[PDB]
Amino acid sequence: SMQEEDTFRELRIFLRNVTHRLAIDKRFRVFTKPVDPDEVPDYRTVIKEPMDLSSVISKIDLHKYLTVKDYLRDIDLICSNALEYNPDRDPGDRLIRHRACALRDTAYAIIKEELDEDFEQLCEEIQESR
Ligand SMILES: CC[C@]1(C(=O)NCc2ccccc2)CCN(C)CCN1
Repeated sequence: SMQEEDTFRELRIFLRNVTHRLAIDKRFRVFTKPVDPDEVPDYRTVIKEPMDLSSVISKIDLHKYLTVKDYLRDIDLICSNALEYNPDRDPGDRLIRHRACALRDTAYAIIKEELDEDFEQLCEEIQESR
């Protein structure tokens, strides 16, 4: 229905605003663009499904996310990719792990304060109906 398309358009407006608030933070600059295979040729041999905040914006605009749950699985993949690629005790690895955990905690905290639980339940019911 038109009302169902209006529900998904509101979900996209909400997700683009959360994603842009993450992408302007200093702590998260390293997560804003894909890894340049020239600067890091090893990356795509270790990390099988790369993800970044620019790609998240592209996926919102392509109508890939019908629920906040499917958006948060891509925020989780940004975080887990950083933890797996940078696992050592050295300070550069520890700094990107701390930033990756802060990106995931920040996204979940914005969604906990600003997403109505009944709005997400409606999206999940339209998705399960299709
Ligand atoms: C220099 C580019 C910049 C940016 O806005 N890119 C757009 C963007 C928007 C949403 C998701 C990923 C990327 C400047 C803003 N910030 C300070 C730092 C991030 N990088």
